[PDB]
Amino acid sequence: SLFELGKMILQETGKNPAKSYGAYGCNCGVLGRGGPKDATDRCCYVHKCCYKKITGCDPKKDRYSYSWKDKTIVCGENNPCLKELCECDKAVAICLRENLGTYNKKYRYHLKPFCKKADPC
Ligand SMILES: CCCCCCCCCCCCCC(=O)O
Repeated sequence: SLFELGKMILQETGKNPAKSYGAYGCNCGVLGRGGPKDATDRCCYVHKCCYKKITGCDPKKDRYSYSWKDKTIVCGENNPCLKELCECDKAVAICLRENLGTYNKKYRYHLKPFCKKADPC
């Protein structure tokens, strides 16, 4: 659900997920995707595509379990939708941490119809 995802982001990036990522670029994050604005914005774009190939569960609402072991998000699920969900959220979080150096506050509260239409996933 959002709690797990924001936690992962927080734990990986060290940033307040809602602040840094709640409204960042054309895809990070809360209302569809869009021509990524940069590395960070592209992370959320893949995250959404990752979301859409998900079936038995809702990624806003369904909670899953995960572990922090050796400073690594370890998914705790066998359930397929939750495992993939957990893995989509995990990878979004990694990807956001890896691209922090290009993170640009200029796109933090970007207005989202200032966004080009996204390519199908
Ligand atoms: C510290 C607990 C975190 C819960 C707050 C929710 C965080 C939401 C921001 C997640 C950023 C990517 C979201 C998305 O693109 O759907």
